[PDB]
Amino acid sequence: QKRMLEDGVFNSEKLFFEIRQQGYTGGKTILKDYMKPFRETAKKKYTVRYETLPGEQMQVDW
DNA sequence: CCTTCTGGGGAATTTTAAACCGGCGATTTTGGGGAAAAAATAATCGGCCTTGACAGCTGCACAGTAAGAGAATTATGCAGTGCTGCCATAACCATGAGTGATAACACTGCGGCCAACT
Ligand SMILES: [Mg+2]
Repeated sequence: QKRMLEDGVFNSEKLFFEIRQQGYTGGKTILKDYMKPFRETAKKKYTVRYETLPGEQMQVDW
């Protein structure tokens, strides 16, 4: 967590290689699963559609 | 002309079939304890499938509001000086109490002297 939140490392291979020296012996799946929430949420592509009521909304832009 | 046979009906009795209720023998069910197996849940493992990024980099422009940095100005608090009055302290004498001092013995610290090694 310190690595992710202060060094900005999100490479599962790098973190796995680091902690393996510390003593970890398991696989990378648990690491990826634990680290997934910290990763940034990629923007969606689905786009909701809305139909405003008559004489109820207007939009402005430059 | 008469006698005997037979048939119907009411009353008494007997037997067998049916239904209920109780008693007796058997299985079931509930509870607790111990063992074994199944399944559920969580964690860990390997690997496949798919796609994002890496391609010079990001600083600036405008919009509005607010903050702040520097300089000038103003307000105020401290300080300085003079004169007068009041309170504190200090100076002396007396008496009591505490501590520094003095005597004596014992233990320890420091300086002078002797010897051993390089
Ligand atoms: Mg716009």
